Amino acid sequence: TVEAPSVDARAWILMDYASGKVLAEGNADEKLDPASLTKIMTSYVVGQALKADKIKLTDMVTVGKDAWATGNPALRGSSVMFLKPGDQVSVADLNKGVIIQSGNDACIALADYVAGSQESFIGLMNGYAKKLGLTNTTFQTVHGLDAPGQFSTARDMALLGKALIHDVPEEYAIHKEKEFTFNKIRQPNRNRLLWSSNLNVDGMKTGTTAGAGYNLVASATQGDMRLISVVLGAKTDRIRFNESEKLLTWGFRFFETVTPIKPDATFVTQRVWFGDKSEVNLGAGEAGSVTIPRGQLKNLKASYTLTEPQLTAPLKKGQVVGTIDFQLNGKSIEQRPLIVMENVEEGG
Ligand SMILES: OC[C@H]1O[C@@](CO)(O[C@H]2O[C@H](CO)[C@@H](O)[C@H](O)[C@H]2O)[C@@H](O)[C@@H]1O
Ligand SMILES: OC[C@H]1O[C@@](CO)(O[C@H]2O[C@H](CO)[C@@H](O)[C@H](O)[C@H]2O)[C@@H](O)[C@@H]1O
Repeated sequence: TVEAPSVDARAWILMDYASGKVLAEGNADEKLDPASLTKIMTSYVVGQALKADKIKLTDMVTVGKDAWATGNPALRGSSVMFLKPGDQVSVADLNKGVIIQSGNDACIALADYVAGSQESFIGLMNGYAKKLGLTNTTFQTVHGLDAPGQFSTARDMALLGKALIHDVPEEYAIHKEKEFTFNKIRQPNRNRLLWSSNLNVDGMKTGTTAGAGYNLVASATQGDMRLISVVLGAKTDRIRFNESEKLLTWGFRFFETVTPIKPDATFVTQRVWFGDKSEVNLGAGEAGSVTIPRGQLKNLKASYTLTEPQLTAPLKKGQVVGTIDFQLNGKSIEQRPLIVMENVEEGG
């Protein structure tokens, strides 16, 4: 144990990026208004579109009556690039507008361009959400402005932040940009934690709900280590940031992340029956990292248990056949799926 900090907010969570270890949490599954943190998913989808080369940063997109702070009523009052219909804008510029400025018009223009329509784009957002295991998240807009059935949780936001960083790292990299210039005016990132001297913060997204208070998804690094924090429903902007700051600081100070089973490493080699190979490598795959109190590597010990006494073909790469137990001081602290590292087909 290490005593978890008190957190002056509605919900929060602190997650290690490599291990997935939840170091601290309160109300982490309470459904709440995500607001602009919705834009994290918006950007996830745009990032996937770019990575798949379905769109390019240099592409020019035409703005529709859609994306007009005016002839779209819901845009009024909201943060905005000030696009007008007929404008020709860079994907790159819109992408930065979503990310750095949280332009709600940028959101609409890009979604129309990626998916044809807002409804199709929202379909993509909720598609990934299910894929990623965001069991308590449903999106109802491209920008995160007020809608009836729209919620997330601190836990789902962290999982989503983790996927952004992992799956579309070129899209994540834009989130640390302190400003960008559009129409000759510089637009600042409203993530004040980017300016923190006591942390290396490089993301991610701020949000401010109807009544519930102030939100932040943040991620930071320190040596080999990366943490993600979510704070939902802080009462002030200031508390929003310092609670996030103090969670992150606590996690790095007192914990380390280590990787006793590297991806693509063999943990056990086991006999297989009735296959075109007599033996097969088993490992952890990507799941091979654990977050433990500092100083405790010395005392970390890994064990395996197979779920069947004897392994039979056919086997596929990624299949689970047992259990990695991670033990600490001879007490059991984590368990992970023991996976097949190579296909082996039934003999012939
Ligand atoms: O958004 C593209 C737009 O930004 C500028 C600077 O205003 O380019 C910056 O961002 C580019 C990536 O999108 C970088 O390639 C470039 O080095 C950087 O200056 C404009 O040049 C561009 O129109
Ligand atoms: O991390 C807080 C630490 O950094 C300083 C500047 O060195 O404040 C920066 O970060 C704050 C939020 O973390 C911002 O509110 C502030 O505007 C920014 O300069 C110090 O004030 C503080 O000790």
